[PDB]
Amino acid sequence: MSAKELRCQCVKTTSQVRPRHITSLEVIKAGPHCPTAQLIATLKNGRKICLDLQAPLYKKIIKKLLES
Amino acid sequence: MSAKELRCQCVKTTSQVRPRHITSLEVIKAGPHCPTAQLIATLKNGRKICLDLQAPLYKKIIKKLLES
Amino acid sequence: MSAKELRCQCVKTTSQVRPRHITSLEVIKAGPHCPTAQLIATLKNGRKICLDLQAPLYKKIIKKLLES
Amino acid sequence: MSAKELRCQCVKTTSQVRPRHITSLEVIKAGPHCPTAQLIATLKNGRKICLDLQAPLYKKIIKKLLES
Repeated sequence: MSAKELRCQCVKTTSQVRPRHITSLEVIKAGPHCPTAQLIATLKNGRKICLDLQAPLYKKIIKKLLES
Repeated sequence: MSAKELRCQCVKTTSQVRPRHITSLEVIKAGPHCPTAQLIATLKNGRKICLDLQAPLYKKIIKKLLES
Repeated sequence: MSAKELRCQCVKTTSQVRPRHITSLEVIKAGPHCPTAQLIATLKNGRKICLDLQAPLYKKIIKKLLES
Repeated sequence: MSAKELRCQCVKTTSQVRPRHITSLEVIKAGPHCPTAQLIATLKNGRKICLDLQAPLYKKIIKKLLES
């Protein structure tokens, strides 16, 4: 009914990183081990941080991808 | 050829698939081998099709991920 | 020695899952946030667990991918 | 039991790239759209090429990931 916690280190949001030289990002919804919305990303230096979906921060990312 | 046809496997858009029962999707911008905007996706049956970014089709996907 | 617990959900090994109806699997080396060897995986039910690289468990996976 | 016109993101093998400063690589078996073994990869410059599974080329990659 209302699962909580399980296997998602991307809890809350890793917005500590800033959007700009991004390359690609994944977006998984709240699955089983992840009852919360989970979004991970990837930079130009093939590494992956993670952002949220209910914030204008990642909207600057997708918006930066629509620009082209 | 002035940014056109390089090594991208999903040209135009693979909208032949319908939204819902999805799991996660990739969002890559127009890189080098892919001068065009490229977006891939993933379904419940761990497979991957691909959609576009300038259309309301994938907007139904992200919107389906925000409703939660 | 290099870094200590930064961004790795696959600590030790998630071998609780058994190999068989797999689809694809990732394998990242020990980066910065992940000084430990880290590899994730994907099943038929588009989900992702994670295994190790110094064990015969994932070798049954790659071996199952070579048989074809 | 059916193999006709499908969509492999990488036919044959993109060995044109050399192994060395890699970051992570995908390993998907012969799915439906891809009845052939399909393996993709990722470099330090977050990009993705693709290699094979029945060759010692990618074995140098996994071997380089085990050395650690």
